[PDB]
Amino acid sequence: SMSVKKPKRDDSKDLALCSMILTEMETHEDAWPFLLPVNLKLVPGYKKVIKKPMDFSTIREKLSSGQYPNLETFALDVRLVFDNCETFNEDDSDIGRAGHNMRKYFEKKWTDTFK
Repeated sequence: SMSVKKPKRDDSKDLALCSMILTEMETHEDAWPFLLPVNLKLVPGYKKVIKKPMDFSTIREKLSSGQYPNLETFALDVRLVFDNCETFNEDDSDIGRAGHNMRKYFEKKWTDTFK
C-alpha cells in the first residue's frame, strides 16, 4: 500500500532475458507456423475467428520497441500465439503438435529463467 512495499526484485535484466528466450523460440525447428503473422487474406476464417493474432516476429518488434511494460505482458503474448494455435488447429495436425511442443518449450525456459 502507500509507503509499504515488498523488497525490490531486480528487473534490469528482464528485457535481455526475454530477448534470449524469444531467440531460442525463433530458432526451434517447430517454430515455422509461428514466425510470421498468419496471412489474413489467404487463410479463410482466421480474421473472424482469431480476435487477437500474434506471432514471434510481432513479439520481437514489440519487444525491441519498448512496447512490453513488464515480463508478464511478454509471456501473455507468447501464450496468445499458442492459444490461437489451439483455437484454429486440430491437436492431431503438424501445426497443432508444433503448438503444443513450443508451449512446453517456452514454459520450461520461462520457469528456469525467472522462477
